[PDB]
Amino acid sequence: GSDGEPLVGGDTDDQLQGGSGADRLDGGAGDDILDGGAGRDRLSGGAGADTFVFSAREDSYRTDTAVFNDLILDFEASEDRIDLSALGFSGLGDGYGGTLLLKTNAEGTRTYLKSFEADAEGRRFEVALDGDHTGDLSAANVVFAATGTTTELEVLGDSGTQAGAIV
Repeated sequence: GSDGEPLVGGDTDDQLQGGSGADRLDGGAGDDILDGGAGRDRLSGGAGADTFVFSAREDSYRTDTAVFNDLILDFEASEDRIDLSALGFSGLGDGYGGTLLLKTNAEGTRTYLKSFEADAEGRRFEVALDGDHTGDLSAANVVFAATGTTTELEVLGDSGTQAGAIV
């Protein structure tokens, strides 16, 4: 059941990876970069502004007889970030022919999305995020993914790269 090589240790900045199998990597406290790897694994950066690196070199999809879905733990959108430049397009739709689809569990605590999936017998890419604080991501919570500048001034009272107001 709970077996393999869990790596609990990252108190000084570096890069930590699970690789593959059953490897629960947990840094602990930092501004470190972590990667859950292939297989069916779980990751938690720790209490910090961690960088959840994902590059789907090892990750692909889950199937009916083999789930290799990544499971992100104790996510804090106020600090945690994610390297999703090559994973997850910018044009939503349904996760089909170059589209993306997101969904939330009953309480919204868990955000489940699919970056380019197929048929239920072919292969379906699906990830599992287990939130604790804010279960929402934005332009800061994710890598810039070679985006443009933000020399914008389209706010009333405050400033920021996201138009909005409170009335």
